[PDB]
Amino acid sequence: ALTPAEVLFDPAVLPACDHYAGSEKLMLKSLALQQQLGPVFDITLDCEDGAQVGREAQHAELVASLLGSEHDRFGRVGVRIHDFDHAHWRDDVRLILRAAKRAPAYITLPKIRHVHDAAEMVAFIEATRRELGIAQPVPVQLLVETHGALTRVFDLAALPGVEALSFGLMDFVSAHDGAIPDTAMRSPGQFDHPLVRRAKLEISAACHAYGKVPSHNVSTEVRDMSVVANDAARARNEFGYTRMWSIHPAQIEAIVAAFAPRDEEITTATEILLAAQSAQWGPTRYHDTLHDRASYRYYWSVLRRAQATGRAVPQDAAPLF
Amino acid sequence: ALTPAEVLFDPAVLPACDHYAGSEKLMLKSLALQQQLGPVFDITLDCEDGAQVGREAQHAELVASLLGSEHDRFGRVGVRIHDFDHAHWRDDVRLILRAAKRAPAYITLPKIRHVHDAAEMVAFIEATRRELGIAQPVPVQLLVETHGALTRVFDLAALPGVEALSFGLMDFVSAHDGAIPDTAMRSPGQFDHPLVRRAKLEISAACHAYGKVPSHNVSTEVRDMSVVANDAARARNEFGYTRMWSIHPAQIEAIVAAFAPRDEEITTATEILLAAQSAQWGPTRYHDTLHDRASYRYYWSVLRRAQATGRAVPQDAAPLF
Amino acid sequence: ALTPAEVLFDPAVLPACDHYAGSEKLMLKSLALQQQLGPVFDITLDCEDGAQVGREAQHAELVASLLGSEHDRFGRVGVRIHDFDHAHWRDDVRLILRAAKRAPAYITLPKIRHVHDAAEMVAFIEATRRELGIAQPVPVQLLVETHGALTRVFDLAALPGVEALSFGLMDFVSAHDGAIPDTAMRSPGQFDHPLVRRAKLEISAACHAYGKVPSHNVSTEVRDMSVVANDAARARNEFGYTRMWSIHPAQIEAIVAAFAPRDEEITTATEILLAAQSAQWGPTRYHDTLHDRASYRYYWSVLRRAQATGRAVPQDAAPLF
Ligand SMILES: [Ca+2]
Ligand SMILES: [Ca+2]
Ligand SMILES: [Ca+2]
Ligand SMILES: [Ca+2]
Ligand SMILES: [Ca+2]
Ligand SMILES: [Ca+2]
Repeated sequence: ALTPAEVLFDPAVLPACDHYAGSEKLMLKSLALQQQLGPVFDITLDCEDGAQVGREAQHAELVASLLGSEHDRFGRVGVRIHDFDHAHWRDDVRLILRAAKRAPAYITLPKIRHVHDAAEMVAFIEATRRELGIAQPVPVQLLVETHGALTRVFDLAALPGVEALSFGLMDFVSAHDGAIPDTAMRSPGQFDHPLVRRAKLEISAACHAYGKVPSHNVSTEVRDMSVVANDAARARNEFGYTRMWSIHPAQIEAIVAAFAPRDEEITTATEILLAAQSAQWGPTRYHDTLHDRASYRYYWSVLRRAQATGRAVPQDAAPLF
Repeated sequence: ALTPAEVLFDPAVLPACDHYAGSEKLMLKSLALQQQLGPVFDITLDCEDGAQVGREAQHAELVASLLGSEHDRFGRVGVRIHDFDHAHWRDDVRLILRAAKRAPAYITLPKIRHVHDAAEMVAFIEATRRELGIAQPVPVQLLVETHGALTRVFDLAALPGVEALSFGLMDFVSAHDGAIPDTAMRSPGQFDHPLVRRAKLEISAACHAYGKVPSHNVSTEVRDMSVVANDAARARNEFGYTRMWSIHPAQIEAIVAAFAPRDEEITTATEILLAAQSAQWGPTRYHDTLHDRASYRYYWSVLRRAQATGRAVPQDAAPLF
Repeated sequence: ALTPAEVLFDPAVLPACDHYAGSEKLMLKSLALQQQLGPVFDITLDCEDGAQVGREAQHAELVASLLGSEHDRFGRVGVRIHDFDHAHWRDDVRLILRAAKRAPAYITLPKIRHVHDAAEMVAFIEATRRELGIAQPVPVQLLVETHGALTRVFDLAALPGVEALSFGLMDFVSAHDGAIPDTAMRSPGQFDHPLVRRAKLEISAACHAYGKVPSHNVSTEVRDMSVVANDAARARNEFGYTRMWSIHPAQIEAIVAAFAPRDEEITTATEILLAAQSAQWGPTRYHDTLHDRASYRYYWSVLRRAQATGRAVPQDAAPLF
């Protein structure tokens, strides 16, 4: 018989939590925690908004000293540098790429205003790593947190060296100069305020269109993890994000859990697909619902991801592989 | 006095139901039903997802044999062919246009990824019908059900030989590789899931912008017609669709009814417009509400459609024509 | 220590109410009311939909006679002229600019279909005022109330001589030829109908992206001011509009109040920023919530606007200036 892989029409993957640390104490504790939990979350060593101002050179060296060190056990430690209109952004790239025992897992670019700004920064990173004789290119992630970036967000998603786009909620709200209430930086405003909801969906649609990872902003709530876990669920199940920032180690497990695979999907996919197979991939009826190749795709996507990620697939599903 | 037609600033129309049949038995039963009900719905003879795979040539000939036959009583029978990246799509066009006693009412193109893909297919259809000496061009309808089509959906709406765009809900959800839950293929998820709601509104706005018909996806619910009728109402009254696909003959009357004209609108339009006329088309007050030429347009659109479609217009409305 | 102005990353302002009058009696009463209340609202002397048809030349002269007259006390009186596809639009510009003792505060262009249409009209206004030896250029405001304008609404926001975009709700609904129910011209439909909500957010995002004023459509409700006041609140707090049209003098105070500054914001901003300052503009904790430079921006925007507009700022905030 025919397999779904050969009859059905036609994805980006990074760890689901991006944990930010902007000071040495937090970096070291995060790194230690990553060793305990394993690489279920990335760590971003932050030079920008997560850090105080004034020690820019010293800070980039601190960051560089941790990359590929004894604390970086999995190679899942990236960085965020300064913005294009900042004096130290090239110095961040040079200091960090020169001194890091291993290159950062990715470089996060904040406050992109124009498409050319991002491309130029991506290009400088490539050039620098090329001359330092670094083996592979360094992935870049872009913040979409200005008017300019949101307007051209599809152009950003399309950029070659860019693996993900992240929403900058606070900067985006602040960018409206008070026209959007600060309640939009908290939940549920950050999901329900029409302009913020609109921006999040643009970023998400753009990422999916170009096979990039849509990364959700942090929850600034540092007490109620119940809120944080709910944010992560809405980002995932309503907004189509596949990753989310963390700003406190207690957020990490709530976020990772929210993005865990739903194993409940696997038996359903198996049943539907086996039946589809028997109907020669023509339309079928399942539980008062019509299915055809357009929905089969979904369930094959579900089975494919499950088997790939070494999740339990029913023996019945064998003739689909 | 002055008529609305001469003072007011400044539409596409197809049957409101597009009934799909992908097998001979269903095609023949649909055709028979169309003869009974008259052409209140179109029929699309389906070569793609509504049909099993493997008999592609035989299937296109079956389809071609029904077009303009004794069963095709009104010329309101179209087809859906294979996609641009499929081997048999040109063969579908040639086999069907060559053998059909009368050309299809339209040709539906599934899974458009790029604007050039669609244009090229539209162009091949024109060329083929031109060489076969077919008298008029064959209208094309495009599925918007990929990332590429949604991104450039306004460019699609603008294409010259394209009369309508249809939303492919299942393919669109599947296109997100699991990021959108399968609950978004069912109601109310298919209206309330932010990314699906977003896609539907883009397609709709694009169609209206370029005078094309926005055609809504089928309800996959084949038991509860109450659900199907509600879907059709939301597609119409919230999303601005003017047509909807049917996948089961029991859906057809629910869909056709949902898109029926609201005669309640006609007396209101008459009253408002006659009063506007007397105020020399300056602003008026009607029921605690201010009206001016911007709203008069709406009510003239309502009267114009009613009189055109031979619906009952009050004798009082005479000085508006 | 360091001030927010020197560490933080990175606005258009017009009166919050745009009161329309399309007849001499209403213009004169509006002008008198503006003298009483002071310039808390603009007045637009209307030649288009707010006026009856047929006296076009006489009407433009009436309008021109009031600009800069004894009734125009503050220079906050603009006009709306006819559309690009109208015969009298150039005549409106010439008659009005030639005869007005002082130039209009702005010129509102209705029913823009294409970007070039608007640019061309903006250019004619510049040319005319230049040859009449008028000292400064006349600001233009564009109506976004057609399909063509909404599609290219970001291109419109970007136009050099354009200070604001206004949503034309009734024309926009009417533009869909009945596909959008007339209930979308009333509240809550005008906020909740998905296509109208979508259009309003596009206009708003575009204006903010290019530093223009987003101006909300009028409430056509002329009895219940409670409705009007609620409309203004949703336009402001959900949709990000900073101005709203008025069509009845009783609407004016409800609209102006809805857009009044929230003084409650000032102490919060002060507290957060003073603390940020002490942490060397690194991240801080405030009330179970994490803050960093991305949110500080918001609160600095709040303080800056308060001090500028001569509102009461706490003595504690001194080291932030
Ligand atoms: Ca940010
Ligand atoms: Ca609590
Ligand atoms: Ca489909
Ligand atoms: Ca039931
Ligand atoms: Ca209007
Ligand atoms: Ca009342």
